[PDB]
Parts: sequence; C-alpha cells; structure tokens
Amino acid sequence: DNMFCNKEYCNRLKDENNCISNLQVEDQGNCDTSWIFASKYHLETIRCMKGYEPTKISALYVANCYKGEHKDRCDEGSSPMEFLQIIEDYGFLPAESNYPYNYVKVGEQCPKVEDHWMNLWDNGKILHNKNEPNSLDGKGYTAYESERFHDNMDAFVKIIKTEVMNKGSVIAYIKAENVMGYEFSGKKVKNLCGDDTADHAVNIVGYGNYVNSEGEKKSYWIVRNSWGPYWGDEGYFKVDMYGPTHCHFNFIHSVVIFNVDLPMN
Ligand SMILES: [Ca+2]
Ligand SMILES: [Ca+2]
Ligand SMILES: [Cl-]
Ligand SMILES: [Cl-]
Ligand SMILES: [Cl-]
Ligand SMILES: [Cl-]
Repeated sequence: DNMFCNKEYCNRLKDENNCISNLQVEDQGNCDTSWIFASKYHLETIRCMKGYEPTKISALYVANCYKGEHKDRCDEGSSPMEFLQIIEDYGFLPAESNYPYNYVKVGEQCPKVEDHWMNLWDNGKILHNKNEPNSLDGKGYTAYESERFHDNMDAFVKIIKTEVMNKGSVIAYIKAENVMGYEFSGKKVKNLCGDDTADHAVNIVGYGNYVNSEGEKKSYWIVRNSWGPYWGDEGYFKVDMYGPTHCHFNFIHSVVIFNVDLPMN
C-alpha cells in the first residue's frame, strides 16, 4: 500500500495484486469522449480505494443518456461537471459489461436499464455540502488550474499528490496535440510546455522522481490516456511535472476531483 504510493513515489501499476492495477486501459476510438473516460476512471479508482471490485463503468451509457435538447456526443466533448449531472439525473450507473462501448454507438438512443444490470453508483452520493465560510463550495467537483498556481507550483503538485494517494487518481486536462509527437511512443519522461487552453481529459495516476537527460533531478507525473493499450507506454506516459523553464504554460492545464460519499465495501 504505502510502499507503492507515498509522498515521494506512487505507482500502483507495480502492485499487480491491487484493485487499481486491474483497471485496464480503454480505447475511446474516434469520438471526443475523453471527458467520460477520465471522469469514470476517477470514480473507478475512488471505488477501488473504498474496497469495491475493479468493475468498469459504462462510458457508452454516460455518452448517450442525458436530459434535454439533443447534443453532439461524438464530435464534441463536454466536462466532468456533466458526468456528475448525468449520475444525479439518472441515479443509476451501469457497467461496461452491460452496455459496452463502441465509438460508432456514441449518440444512439439511451438504452433501457435491464433488470440484471449492475448499478455501480448504489449507495453513492455526490457531496454538495456547504462547509467553508464562502458560497463557492458544494459543486460536487473541485477544479484547480496550473496557471492560477503559476507562482506556487509546489502547492499545485502537493494537492495533486494528496488526491492521487487518497482517491487513486485525479482527472487532468491537457491539449491533445501536445501528446501527438512521434516521441510519445517511448518510455522516456516527456518534457514540454502546455498551451493556453486544453481539450482532452486524462488521469494523473502516480508520480516519482527521476534524473533528466541533462543530469538534473526532476519529477514526473504518470498519466493515463484512453487511446488504448498500444498508445504511448502501454496506454500511459510520464511527463515532467514542472516542465521546461521557458514555458508560459504547464503541460497540465488543470485538474478536477470529485467529492463523493461512498461507504466502505
Ligand atoms: Ca502545444
Ligand atoms: Ca489559459
Ligand atoms: Cl487500490
Ligand atoms: Cl456528434
Ligand atoms: Cl471535454
Ligand atoms: Cl453549482
């Protein structure tokens, strides 16, 4: 447990006999549904931390089941907030095994929940507690932006490490173009700048220290993507936390955490 994930080093993929290592990488195909994959994986690791099985949430159900006017669910993404909204509106969260994802089905009619389907949100509550002395908490999610921590990156890193330890992951936003380089197919720690904006949700799932090719002591995030297990390094990659000095923007644009109440299993 602690030997695989502590303040200095965290890689739960190395503990083959634990829940999070059994959440296999998924392939979103050719729709812009990373918001669903990253959000549901964050809930999957939270469920692992609470003693539940590594049961995959149905990304397709979340894509296809929404209230109100028709949305463009393949060509355009959404946000983690909308993932939460779908959970609260429908109250039921089916398993991938019951309604399996194929990108060509993204946008089809929301399916009837069958009698034998598993609810992976049973006994689950999104928290909207008003605890702080201001009116801004209680959204069900909390977001932090690297640009707002420009002069306090140590705090940004600490917040993320704490959540990865406690919840098993955070949701992170990046610009997809930034991981498109030929070089992202290696096992090297990538080192690059982010952009002013982001458009693709991934998960930070771990971290560690390393020495870069210039002989400098540095640290990296371990990042999970949803482009299948043959992308990057078995579906994941490593990226320098602080990145190059000259960067206006960090590679990690922002992170999102879900605030939920879930009974231990
Ligand atoms: Ca760029
Ligand atoms: Ca910006
Ligand atoms: Cl775990
Ligand atoms: Cl569409
Ligand atoms: Cl999105
Ligand atoms: Cl709100």
